Amino acid sequence: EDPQLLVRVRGGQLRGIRLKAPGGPVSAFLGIPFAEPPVGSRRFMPPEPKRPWSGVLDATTFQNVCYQYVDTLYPGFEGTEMWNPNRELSEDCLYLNVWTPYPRPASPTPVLIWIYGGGFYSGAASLDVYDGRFLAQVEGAVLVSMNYRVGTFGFLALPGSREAPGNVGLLDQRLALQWVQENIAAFGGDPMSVTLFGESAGAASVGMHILSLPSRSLFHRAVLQSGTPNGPWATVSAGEARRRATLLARLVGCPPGGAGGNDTELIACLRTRPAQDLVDHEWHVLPQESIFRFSFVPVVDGDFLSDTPEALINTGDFQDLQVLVGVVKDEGSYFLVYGVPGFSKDNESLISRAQFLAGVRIGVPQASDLAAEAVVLHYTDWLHPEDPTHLRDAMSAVVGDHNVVCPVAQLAGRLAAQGARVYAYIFEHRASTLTWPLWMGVPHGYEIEFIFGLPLDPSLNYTTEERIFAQRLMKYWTNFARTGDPNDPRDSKSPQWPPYTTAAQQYVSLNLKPLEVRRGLRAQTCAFWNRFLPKL
Amino acid sequence: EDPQLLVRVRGGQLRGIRLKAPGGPVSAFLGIPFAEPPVGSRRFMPPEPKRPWSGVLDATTFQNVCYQYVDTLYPGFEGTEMWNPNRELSEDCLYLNVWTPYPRPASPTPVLIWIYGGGFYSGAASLDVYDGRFLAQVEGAVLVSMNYRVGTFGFLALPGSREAPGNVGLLDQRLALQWVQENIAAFGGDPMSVTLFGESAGAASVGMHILSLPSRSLFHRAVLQSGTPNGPWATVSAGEARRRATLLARLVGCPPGGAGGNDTELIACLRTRPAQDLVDHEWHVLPQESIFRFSFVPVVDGDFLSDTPEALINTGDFQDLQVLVGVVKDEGSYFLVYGVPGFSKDNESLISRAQFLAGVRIGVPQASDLAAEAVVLHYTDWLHPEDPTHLRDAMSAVVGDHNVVCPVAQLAGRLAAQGARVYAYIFEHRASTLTWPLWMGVPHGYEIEFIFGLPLDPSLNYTTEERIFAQRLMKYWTNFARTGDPNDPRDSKSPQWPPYTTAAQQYVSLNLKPLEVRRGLRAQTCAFWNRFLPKL
Ligand SMILES: CC[N+](CC)(CCCCCn1c(C)cc(=O)n(CCCCC[N+](CC)(CC)Cc2ccccc2[N+](=O)[O-])c1=O)Cc1ccccc1[N+](=O)[O-]
Ligand SMILES: *[C@@H]1O[C@H](CO)[C@@H](O)[C@H](O)[C@H]1NC(C)=O
Ligand SMILES: *[C@@H]1O[C@H](CO)[C@@H](O)[C@H](O)[C@H]1NC(C)=O
Ligand SMILES: *[C@@H]1O[C@H](CO)[C@@H](O)[C@H](O)[C@H]1NC(C)=O
Ligand SMILES: [Cl-]
Ligand SMILES: [Cl-]
Ligand SMILES: [Cl-]
Ligand SMILES: [Cl-]
Ligand SMILES: [Cl-]
Ligand SMILES: [Cl-]
Ligand SMILES: [Cl-]
Ligand SMILES: [Cl-]
Ligand SMILES: [Cl-]
Ligand SMILES: [Cl-]
Ligand SMILES: [Cl-]
Ligand SMILES: [Cl-]
Ligand SMILES: [Cl-]
Ligand SMILES: [Cl-]
Ligand SMILES: [Cl-]
Repeated sequence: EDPQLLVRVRGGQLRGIRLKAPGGPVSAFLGIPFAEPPVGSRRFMPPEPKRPWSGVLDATTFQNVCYQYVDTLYPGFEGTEMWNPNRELSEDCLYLNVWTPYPRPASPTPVLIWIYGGGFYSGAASLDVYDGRFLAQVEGAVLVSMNYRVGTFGFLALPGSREAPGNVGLLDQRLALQWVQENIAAFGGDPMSVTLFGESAGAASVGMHILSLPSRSLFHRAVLQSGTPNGPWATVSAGEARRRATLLARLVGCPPGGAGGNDTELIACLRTRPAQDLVDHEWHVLPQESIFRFSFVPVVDGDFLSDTPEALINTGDFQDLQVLVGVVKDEGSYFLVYGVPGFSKDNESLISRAQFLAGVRIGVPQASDLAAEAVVLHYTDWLHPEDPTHLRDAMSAVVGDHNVVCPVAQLAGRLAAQGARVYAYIFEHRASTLTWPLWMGVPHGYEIEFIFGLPLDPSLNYTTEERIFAQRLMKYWTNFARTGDPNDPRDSKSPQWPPYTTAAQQYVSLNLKPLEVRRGLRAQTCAFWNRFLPKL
Repeated sequence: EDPQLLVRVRGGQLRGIRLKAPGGPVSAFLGIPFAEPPVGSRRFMPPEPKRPWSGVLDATTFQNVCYQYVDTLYPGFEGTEMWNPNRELSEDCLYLNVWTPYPRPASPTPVLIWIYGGGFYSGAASLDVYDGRFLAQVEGAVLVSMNYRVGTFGFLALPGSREAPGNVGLLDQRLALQWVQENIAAFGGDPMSVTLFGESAGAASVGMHILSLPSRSLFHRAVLQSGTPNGPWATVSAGEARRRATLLARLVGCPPGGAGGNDTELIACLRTRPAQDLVDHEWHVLPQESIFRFSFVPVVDGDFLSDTPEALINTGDFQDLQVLVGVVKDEGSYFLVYGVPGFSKDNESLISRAQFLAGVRIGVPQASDLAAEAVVLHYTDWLHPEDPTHLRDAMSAVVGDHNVVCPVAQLAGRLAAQGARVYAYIFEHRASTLTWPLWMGVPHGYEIEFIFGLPLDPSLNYTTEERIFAQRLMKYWTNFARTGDPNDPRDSKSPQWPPYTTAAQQYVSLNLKPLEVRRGLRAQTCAFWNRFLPKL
């Protein structure tokens, strides 16, 4: 009976498990419920705090994954399957995980809260790439990661109705943050130093906790990796969420008996449908044929988001905020194989000019004819307009800039203009273990392995250079979470990382070579996306 | 008494003058009338062939300059004054000049016909930069240059009328070309090798002789230097020419007193106006505040131009044609000091961003609001949007690319696609003797000094390197006129000047350094001007 693995929180006693990290033991508490299961008549509704329990509740193991669509495109392929659920799917998914050094730290340790991505349609904190034993052991951090509801279950909304108010997955996240506030001191964490960091939709979620006043008192510093609250895919209007919800209900046969305009009857009918009945029709409600669009995402309800994210970042007061943002080299690459015809992971995806034009219509689905013409003009090389290599790479660049890079640049420019301290990176290193094809470069979400320190595991067959690289990145992130600055205090000789500013526009490259400072994150192109195309 | 200077043409006998070129004598016949003077009742009317004369006509001096505006902006400044009329101004201007070697050539010599520029409001063949003695002495060419009516006197049009059909300055040029066809064998020229070459409006004129079918039997090869028949400034619609002509008539106090109506009466009244009255009022009729816009230019009458120049170059068959086209480094440089505020030749001309926006509204005067926004987007550097130097150069680039470079790129592309043999250049060398300020670079029309071989004159204080440069350029031009190819027929690894094609898009740089082959003349930017921008 180990006294370090027995911890009492508000709700009751917890039993953890001692895990072996490469450099020493860590304490893990996995599957701590922070909310009553959102099942039955709780579906689509905001979460309620987990009722206290009796005896010792077992957290030695990851709990179930929130119910979600599962990626079937390339069965058996490590590239997709690494992101697929590694546990049972259930609507009783609201649980969080805690990693602490062994033993508990003598003094309160800054806390890191990871919010996973997946486009608000998928993901779990039990995935191997989110393993927090390396950060906890090496940098002494207390790392928390929670499961939140995704897809319809988290985001199906009938705006204005009480039964399906929308954004309840964000409310799951917020409840996990309040749980960290109340209970994290018992694990050795400091509730007064709390850094949220996330990738893809998780990153967007982080931004939204910045823009929602009730969430601002639950965290101090924030990191957005390859995602933003603003931009094309991360939010939907009230009317659009009503359209998608009503259409999905229509596909599952809801409501019955003469239909009507009763919202309580529609959501009452939906709450009796098996989860998979909803997931079956999840993708059918997208308004246009598209990639990098997700059916059920945060809605602008005038509640959790008091206004649109763009308006909130434009007019906000960010004076006391410290943000770290960045992108990867090719953000849009693998999205192309998800239904832009001519693109596959098993060949070079050399495409014709017509295939590139159609690809623009899919990858920028909300673009008008004139806006698509502008995108084609901008991304075409008119010395080699037919060159299939440049057409393919330029398609990847269109998707990546549109959905990620340019929204990140917009967010960093706005936050820096409004008084925030912003740090910007671009992750250029392709993992030696990557199973995706060569032409896709560094794809969406492939920096996460190194931030969490997976290369420090020698059994994972990384390179030694990737091990020291991962250690350096863990130093950057942990330094940021601790001091609000990624640079190592005192030090120097280790070229400094300047803050991103409006005048200088300085960002750094994260790769095997030492830190290289650059100016102008896709400056001309993102001026086109962020400035011109709106006028069209 | 000189046996070489007495020459008989179809109209009568003429006696020329022996001139001293730096390396030997040449024969000059200057002021040969090719047309009955377009004076009195013949104003605005097409030219009539010069009726035969008695005696020996004096060829030894330049004749009058066509009545035209005189540049007052910078009095005493060589930069502007070198283009001003150097002879008496008169409405009886129609005369041409012939240069041949001394003695006159034994066997028929390929003929070069120069059509001067000046935006169809100005110019003359008597200017020092158009002096043909160097091409006659050094390269043995027979060079002809003619005066044609400019301004109201050649281009004022009431389309469809008998009394002022429009384009009579172009008909002046054509009549000179027909005269050359009949009479040039008397001077030793070869009527079956005739190369038109011109600059600015002259270049445009050349292009229109290509697109006008009656002019097609008077020449073989063409050279267009910094001008095109297509594009914003070189043509006006029938209705616009009628609008400008009627407005001018009313401004000179010539309705007479009701409005308008009978075109015989409007033109009859307009013919009673002093020449300087017309010149005084000619700039009043420009529809918007603008630079690089000229009031009276060729009109699309459905007669000389069967269709718009863009239409004719898109649908034409050029299969037997040989064209040489090119631009200079900064085309729009000195247009900016003509009333874009903030631009003068006496300072570094560093401008603010607001001055750049207004400057785009002036330099692209027919652009809509959205089109101007697009121009400002494209030409702004978004790493240094406020940098005054980049904004000044960018303003120059807007005017240059809009009026010259991109029209040349469209013409080159269309002629190449439809089967012409196209050679393309970019003139990068700034004359050491240039009086315009440093920031203007190589301005509009400053390659002509070198093409005509003026640096071979030692009194003009050029460099030796510019002597060699001028010689090399004269060899390219006369090689093209002779063979339809600029390249030295007997040579290898000079290197070679390749023909412009749609696939390769190869052009050469003309400067002090040896020929450098480049691809993609203003490829992306002119893709913006020619392809996208129209759709707004
Ligand atoms: C008293 C002056 N007014 C009344 C008659 C007229 C003002 C003169 C016109 C000013 N202007 C404008 C407004 C636009 C424009 O594009 N240009 C052409 C100038 C380009 C350069 C001129 N040159 C030297 C002579 C080059 C150095 C000639 C040249 C040489 C070789 C190739 C090509 C050229 N070229 O193309 O010109 C221009 O001159 C006053 C008045 C009255 C009513 C309305 C407006 C005015 N005003 O605006 O001044
Ligand atoms: C919706 O249905 C419930 C139960 O059938 C009913 O009590 C309620 O009045 C209905 N709402 C409306 C607006 O008809
Ligand atoms: C690559 O594979 C995809 C799917 O198998 C196919 O649609 C595409 O035509 C292929 N591309 C090439 C260049 O063979
Ligand atoms: C123009 O005016 C004259 C006046 O002598 C008149 O005879 C003639 O018919 C008029 N032309 C037209 C087309 O009306
Ligand atoms: Cl283990
Ligand atoms: Cl269980
Ligand atoms: Cl949006
Ligand atoms: Cl196209
Ligand atoms: Cl769009
Ligand atoms: Cl690009
Ligand atoms: Cl008369
Ligand atoms: Cl002869
Ligand atoms: Cl036009
Ligand atoms: Cl019109
Ligand atoms: Cl601006
Ligand atoms: Cl653009
Ligand atoms: Cl540019
Ligand atoms: Cl074109
Ligand atoms: Cl310059």
